[PDB]
Amino acid sequence: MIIVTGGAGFIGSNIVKALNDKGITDILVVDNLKDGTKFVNLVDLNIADYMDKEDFLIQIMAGEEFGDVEAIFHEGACSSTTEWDGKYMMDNNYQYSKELLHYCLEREIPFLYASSAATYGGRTSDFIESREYEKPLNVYGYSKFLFDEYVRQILPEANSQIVGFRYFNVYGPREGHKGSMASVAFHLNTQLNNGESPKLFEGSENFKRDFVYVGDVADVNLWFLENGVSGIFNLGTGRAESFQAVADATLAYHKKGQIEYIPFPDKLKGRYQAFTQADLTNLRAAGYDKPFKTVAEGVTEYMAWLN
Amino acid sequence: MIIVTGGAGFIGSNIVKALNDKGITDILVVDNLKDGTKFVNLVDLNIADYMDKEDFLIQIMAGEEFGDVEAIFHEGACSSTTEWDGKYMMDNNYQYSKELLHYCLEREIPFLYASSAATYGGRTSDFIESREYEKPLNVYGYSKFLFDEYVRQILPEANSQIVGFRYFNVYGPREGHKGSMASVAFHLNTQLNFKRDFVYVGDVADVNLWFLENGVSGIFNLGTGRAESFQAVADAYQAFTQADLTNLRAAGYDKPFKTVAEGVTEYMAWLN
Amino acid sequence: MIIVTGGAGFIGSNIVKALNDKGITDILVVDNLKDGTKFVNLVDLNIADYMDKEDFLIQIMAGEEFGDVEAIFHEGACSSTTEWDGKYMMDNNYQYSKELLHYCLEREIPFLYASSAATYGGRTSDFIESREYEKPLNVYGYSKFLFDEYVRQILPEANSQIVGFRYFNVYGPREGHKGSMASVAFHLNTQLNNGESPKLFEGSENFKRDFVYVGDVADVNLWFLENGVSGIFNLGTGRAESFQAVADATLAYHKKGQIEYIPFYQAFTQADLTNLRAAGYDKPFKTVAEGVTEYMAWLN
Amino acid sequence: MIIVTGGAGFIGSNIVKALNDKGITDILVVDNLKDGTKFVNLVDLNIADYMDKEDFLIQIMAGEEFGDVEAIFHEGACSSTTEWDGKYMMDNNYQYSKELLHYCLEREIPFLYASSAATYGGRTSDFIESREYEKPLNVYGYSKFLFDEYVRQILPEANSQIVGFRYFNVYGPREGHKGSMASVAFHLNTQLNNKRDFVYVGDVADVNLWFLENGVSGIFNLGTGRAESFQAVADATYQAFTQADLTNLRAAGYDKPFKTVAEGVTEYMAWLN
Amino acid sequence: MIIVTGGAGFIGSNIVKALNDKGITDILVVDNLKDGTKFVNLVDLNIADYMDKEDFLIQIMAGEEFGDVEAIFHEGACSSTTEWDGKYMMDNNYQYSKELLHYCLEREIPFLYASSAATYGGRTSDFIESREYEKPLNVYGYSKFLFDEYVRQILPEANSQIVGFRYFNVYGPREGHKGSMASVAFHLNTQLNNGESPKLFEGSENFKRDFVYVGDVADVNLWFLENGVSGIFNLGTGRAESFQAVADATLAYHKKGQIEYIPFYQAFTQADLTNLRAAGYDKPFKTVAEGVTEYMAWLN
Ligand SMILES: NC(=O)c1ccc[n+]([C@@H]2O[C@H](COP(=O)([O-])OP(=O)(O)OC[C@H]3O[C@@H](n4cnc5c(N)ncnc54)[C@H](OP(=O)(O)O)[C@@H]3O)[C@@H](O)[C@H]2O)c1
Ligand SMILES: NC(=O)c1ccc[n+]([C@@H]2O[C@H](COP(=O)([O-])OP(=O)(O)OC[C@H]3O[C@@H](n4cnc5c(N)ncnc54)[C@H](OP(=O)(O)O)[C@@H]3O)[C@@H](O)[C@H]2O)c1
Ligand SMILES: NC(=O)c1ccc[n+]([C@@H]2O[C@H](COP(=O)([O-])OP(=O)(O)OC[C@H]3O[C@@H](n4cnc5c(N)ncnc54)[C@H](OP(=O)(O)O)[C@@H]3O)[C@@H](O)[C@H]2O)c1
Ligand SMILES: NC(=O)c1ccc[n+]([C@@H]2O[C@H](COP(=O)([O-])OP(=O)(O)OC[C@H]3O[C@@H](n4cnc5c(N)ncnc54)[C@H](OP(=O)(O)O)[C@@H]3O)[C@@H](O)[C@H]2O)c1
Ligand SMILES: NC(=O)c1ccc[n+]([C@@H]2O[C@H](COP(=O)([O-])OP(=O)(O)OC[C@H]3O[C@@H](n4cnc5c(N)ncnc54)[C@H](OP(=O)(O)O)[C@@H]3O)[C@@H](O)[C@H]2O)c1
Ligand SMILES: Nc1ncnc2c1ncn2[C@@H]1O[C@H](COP(=O)(O)OP(=O)(O)O[C@H]2O[C@H](CO)[C@@H](O)[C@H](O)[C@H]2O)[C@@H](O)[C@H]1O
Ligand SMILES: Nc1ncnc2c1ncn2[C@@H]1O[C@H](COP(=O)(O)OP(=O)(O)O[C@H]2O[C@H](CO)[C@@H](O)[C@H](O)[C@H]2O)[C@@H](O)[C@H]1O
Repeated sequence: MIIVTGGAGFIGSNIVKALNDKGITDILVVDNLKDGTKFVNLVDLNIADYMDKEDFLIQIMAGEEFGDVEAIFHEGACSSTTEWDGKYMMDNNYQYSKELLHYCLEREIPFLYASSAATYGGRTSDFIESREYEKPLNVYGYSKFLFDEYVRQILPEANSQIVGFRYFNVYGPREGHKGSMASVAFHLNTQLNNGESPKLFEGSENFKRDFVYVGDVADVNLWFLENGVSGIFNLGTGRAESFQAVADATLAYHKKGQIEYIPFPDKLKGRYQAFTQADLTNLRAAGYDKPFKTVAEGVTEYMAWLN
Repeated sequence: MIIVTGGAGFIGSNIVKALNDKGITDILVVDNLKDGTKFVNLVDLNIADYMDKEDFLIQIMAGEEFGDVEAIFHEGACSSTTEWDGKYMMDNNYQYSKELLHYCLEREIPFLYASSAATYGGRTSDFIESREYEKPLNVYGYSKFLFDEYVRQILPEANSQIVGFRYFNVYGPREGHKGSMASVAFHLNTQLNFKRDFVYVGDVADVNLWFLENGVSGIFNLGTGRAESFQAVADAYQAFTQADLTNLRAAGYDKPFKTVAEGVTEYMAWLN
Repeated sequence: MIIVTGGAGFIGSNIVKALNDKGITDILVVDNLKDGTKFVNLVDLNIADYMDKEDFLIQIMAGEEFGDVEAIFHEGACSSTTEWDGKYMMDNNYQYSKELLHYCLEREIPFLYASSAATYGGRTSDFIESREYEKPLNVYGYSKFLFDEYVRQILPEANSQIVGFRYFNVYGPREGHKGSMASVAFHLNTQLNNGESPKLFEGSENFKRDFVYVGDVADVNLWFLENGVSGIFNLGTGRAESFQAVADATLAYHKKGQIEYIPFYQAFTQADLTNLRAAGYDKPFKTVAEGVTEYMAWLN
Repeated sequence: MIIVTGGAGFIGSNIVKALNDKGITDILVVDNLKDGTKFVNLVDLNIADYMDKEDFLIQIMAGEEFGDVEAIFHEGACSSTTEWDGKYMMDNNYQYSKELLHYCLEREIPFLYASSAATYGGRTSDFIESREYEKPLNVYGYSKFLFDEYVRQILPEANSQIVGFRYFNVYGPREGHKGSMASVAFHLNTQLNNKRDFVYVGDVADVNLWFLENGVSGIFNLGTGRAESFQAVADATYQAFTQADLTNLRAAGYDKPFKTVAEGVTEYMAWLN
Repeated sequence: MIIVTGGAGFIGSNIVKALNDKGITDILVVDNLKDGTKFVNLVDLNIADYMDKEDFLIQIMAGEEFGDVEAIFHEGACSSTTEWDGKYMMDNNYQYSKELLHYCLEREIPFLYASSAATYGGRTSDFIESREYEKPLNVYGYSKFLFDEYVRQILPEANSQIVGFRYFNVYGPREGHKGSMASVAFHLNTQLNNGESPKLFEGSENFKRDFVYVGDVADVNLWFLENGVSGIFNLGTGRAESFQAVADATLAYHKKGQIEYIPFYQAFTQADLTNLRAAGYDKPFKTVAEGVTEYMAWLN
């Protein structure tokens, strides 16, 4: 079987779907279903079992076996860039990850986890997977940063696969539960569908990010499992587009819409990345030979799905 | 002895009553009496013992023996479609049932549990017990659906009886504690004081004991096979439901089900 | 040593008093003193030790020994007919009693507990100790009923004493902490002393109950311990008297007052003592007039 | 070392001070410092260590050793007469004390604890250390009473010292943290700055050390033996009437005199400045 | 491996930085990150691992091994002078410290901890490291004082290094999380940057403290680790400067600003460095002018 933590979440459920598409249905999903609405991410999919993240951690630490485990896609984490409880952050993200990494290392089970482009911090170019280029602006980013550092210590003598993917701005199907953390594209679609005005922060024409479609994120994940390469790789399209571009593509699909500019949130001031662009040199060097959908291509496919 | 989980609840207490009618009183009721008003479902009945759902799970997991257990009717669950705490939902419903299932499998104790027509979701026809017809609209429905999928993985090599009943719109005596989740017929009665497959609890209890006596395994729809309107109930989200009884009849259960008109008048003649 | 659970409570402290009255002082009282005012039921008494109901259960369940235990009078329970948390009710009353029962059975220690006439629910007549006559109206009544059914299954092969007493409307010393649940005699006394009108519900004549004096309740308990008989027995006088008769006896001692009848339920209870007498207990029971005058003397 | 429970409190800190005055500083103070202001009662004193009352009980019950313990002055307790949670009261006072008593009995460590005149309830005369004179008016008094009864059962066959002191109305230094529960003399002093048996703490501390040095066991009233009015306390700056009967105290051998209200209060007013 | 408790805090993160500057990156930081904004004190540094203070205590007390531990810099504590829950203070500060001291003593791991000048209380002169000079004014000062007294009992027969540093008025990079508890220099800088007025208490011209730069605090810490000397030492510059001088240096840097003396302890502090120099620590300490200007260049 394959274990997908964060399996009821955005990226996790898309990995489960990609596995289903490849004829794999022996899957254990580990998540936190407190917010029961997340179940829709799993309804049309096929899995073998479900376990809560707290029970799973207890069993992992107790050395329990879950069967013939072929890989663990660790997507589970608190992903809110605006969550400031650092005790919880380091516990749920950092410590939880180390616990799983060791469990897999002992049993030589491939470990593929989720890192974040938030690790780069206030950068304007050179988004390269190296400590000198890393300086997070929030605890969330720090929890991700510190685990990558921990993995870099472990890599030299690991006897099984360990891969971390620094996702950039992921968007696409199955993120409806994310609320305020859902992608801007999702937000714009609900605003337009509720008759409200589509909104963007003041400064969005100069605010650029590397938006990647989830479908591509799932594909990179499965490719790495099939190919066994280890390391920490940036996962983005390699091209930064403005938030305005995301809006343009979405408002084109809707045939209506006039963007309203909202004042920049105070809680984000000093904690925000105004520009991100993945450097795919290492990803390509690892052998990943597939293309990435553009914002225009990915956003129109997503909007068709949302409606 | 026979263990009935959810025994102080609607369907469970009706199963205890049906057992009492067949001269069986050596029954262990497992439930959650936080809402003490449910004790009335049990007052006029005869059971051997009562245990809280949390204590029972601790003992089940500890591998404790409860005596000469002849069967477990697992009716206990959070049956609210409006309950959105999925952590609790998956634990109380899904995980709890797996724990019980394994306990019974190891000891070859017949396991008869409660599924739900909510597994079908927004469906308009073809309510057949197969994964392609299932797509719940809420976590409650999901916890039920996922356990059915788990049982389907277990069925091929099980050495003892496993039966799940997909109840449709059950109504009848002993549901007063359900509040907003009580049947529309109950609501109308207390108020005065879309088509669904409405089934009388009496028939539900009968199907349960019939399967225990016949030992057949599987997942079966439990409804009348006839969809009637809420208006019909009054005269006496899934928008339309109607059980496909092909598998139930094929298992050998050929007995008829009371209509809304027959069941609702017998029910009012009880509530009053 | 004798263990009295509910010992800081109404009936339990009266059992401690009765034991003291014969010179017995080696007593372990188990209760819940969260409501500290209950300490008065114990100040004038003589006991060996005190333990909270939670710690006691933990020790019982762990199989600890408490010394030379000659009996356990289990009076401890939640007695509120208005308490609807059935999870607590079934745990504190039903489950706790089973735990104690088993502990005593394993060690052959006499077990005398408290049942309740609430098991009869809305019964009007024929208050006999048999399942056909039982149908409680609330969870409290149900927790008591079910434990009696459990004891009935255990009785046939028990090797030591098991006795349950279905108390009716008990009244007498040490029920002051019960508030609105205290006896009408207690309420009337408070009123007369506060200078208010002794109050009775409209048409209180014709409203009858089997009012029993706690002193007689305590005596039945000690008699059964001394005689070793097992079973479930009604504990009442066998005579139903009206609330009016209780008021009459109250003013007859107080030498004052004029009853005021307030506005607006069992209109009748009377214990059938056939089984109690058949078990061997034959002492008389104080009448309302006798018991109430004695009670008032203590209250004042 | 000497263990003083209630050591950051009124009477306890005074016992620590008395020990300091005799060259003893190897002291373990056990208290509850939730009210951090109680630290002042110990700033100017010399102790060896501090431990929270909860941790101490856990170690006592686990049978841990604390070093070479020569005595335990158990002053720690909830002393609020207006505190009605009897579950807490019986646990914190009654049960806690039994736990300590047994620990000391098994190791033959002298056990000197605090009782209370509240055990006499609303009494008017004959304050004598015997059960017939005791009838507390609140759970506080009851938790104290019942532990004295427990000690009386234990006394006949104890192989080490057990002493309980029935303190009457104590007043003096280190009670500032007590708030409304502080002595009337303390209250009057605060205000100006903006019949019962009153005993000075200094005397209370002295009696405590005397018994440890002399090893006598028993339960003894600790008061001056004379009842003075609150008016008297005022001039110098529910139990109605209290007056300790010192027959048993003198009989045990403690002959020393007690400061009167006028003497004790003027000395106290002096320290409070 | 070196363990730095309080590592995400002010002094602790500066010690981690000083370790990094000397090539040491194998560091375990133990802290409480509930206030997640403290992460910034660590983003630019290099450590080996992070652990919460509660989990660390459980492991310490369980006797767990953390690897090859060559020293523990115990800077973690509740540093609020206005915190009055003494149960917590004594637990988190005093007890937690004893727990760590014993763990280190058993394994002979050098233990360097943080004391406080608050142990002197309201003292005006003679800030010497001896009991006669100590008399704290709050529980925080008392928890620090009592641990120093405990260490003094332990010192005579210790077989490994134990050093405590009584820090005076520390100021410098990485204290932004402290809020109201941060240094006046920090405060003045945030105000000059909020376009508004720098506030100083009226009479600041005569409010003097031994202000010490964190950089020098970290240097003392590493020097003692390198030299293995034990004891309790004052950590200040030995010179008392006014709050006005602090302000002068700030405004000199900002090339602007006008001081508004707002309405409104320890009006004088000055470390006696006799024992510090006698231990062998001979380096000079930055003055307020030197330290404050360097601090401004960093804050901007
Ligand atoms: N644009 C993006 O989505 C993006 C960009 C960069 C990095 N990432 C990383 O990608 C991963 C998945 O992100 P997502 O967008 O798919 O998030 P998501 O929708 O929030 O899914 C993560 C799921 O995991 C649960 N969870 C939290 N901690 C867990 C744990 N320790 N073990 C198992 N489940 C846990 C969460 O529930 P609770 O949180 O309620 O417990 C949530 O349902 C995370 O590690 C995130 O940091 C995402
Ligand atoms: N129309 C219907 O009644 C209908 C339709 C479809 C499916 N079903 C299924 O039929 C079964 C019985 O339904 P019902 O209408 O009779 O409901 P019900 O009256 O609510 O009875 C279920 C009882 O079990 C308790 N319980 C909950 N979780 C339990 C557990 N894990 N173990 C033991 N007891 C537990 C409940 O208390 P708490 O929930 O308060 O803990 C409640 O008293 C359920 O499994 C339900 O999902 C019913
Ligand atoms: N007329 C009557 O008095 C009457 C009539 C019928 C039946 N009974 C039965 O007679 C018994 C005594 O009644 P009462 O009037 O004397 O009541 P009571 O005044 O309420 O005394 C019972 C005492 O026991 C405590 N307690 C509760 N659960 C306990 C447990 N599991 N173990 C030990 N102590 C426990 C109660 O405290 P908390 O409840 O605060 O925990 C209370 O202080 C009860 O079992 C009652 O059901 C009495
Ligand atoms: N006039 C009098 O002062 C008087 C008269 C009669 C009897 N007594 C008795 O004399 C003793 C000391 O009285 P006091 O006036 O000096 O009181 P106090 O100022 O309140 O000192 C007692 C201290 O002990 C603490 N404590 C409570 N339970 C404890 C336990 N189980 N172990 C250790 N410490 C505990 C208290 O904290 P918390 O209470 O906040 O937990 C408090 O700081 C008490 O036993 C009291 O009942 C005093
Ligand atoms: N001016 C000064 O800086 C000064 C003057 C005199 C003495 N000191 C002492 O210097 C040391 C460092 O002070 P600081 O100014 O750098 O303070 P700080 O920034 O508050 O750093 C202390 C850090 O440790 C945490 N912590 C608290 N208790 C802990 C424990 N038991 N184990 C691990 N971490 C713990 C605190 O979090 P929580 O408290 O939120 O849990 C905080 O993040 C402290 O011991 C302080 O008492 C400092
Ligand atoms: N220019 C703009 N105009 C309008 N709205 C804007 C905006 N920029 C941001 N927002 C909105 O406000 C939130 C603030 O997001 P952040 O910039 O802090 O993080 P990020 O966009 O990298 O989020 C992402 O990264 C984290 C993990 O790295 C995921 O958890 C999250 O779902 C993902 O969108 C966003 O989730 C978005 O919904
Ligand atoms: N005539 C009157 N005049 C003035 N005040 C009155 C009154 N009758 C009752 N009250 C007061 O108001 C309340 C009415 O309650 P119930 O009579 O139903 O309770 P009770 O405890 O007497 O009997 C319960 O307990 C006994 C024995 O356990 C059962 O026999 C019985 O059916 C059950 O209701 C009582 O608490 C009482 O103090």
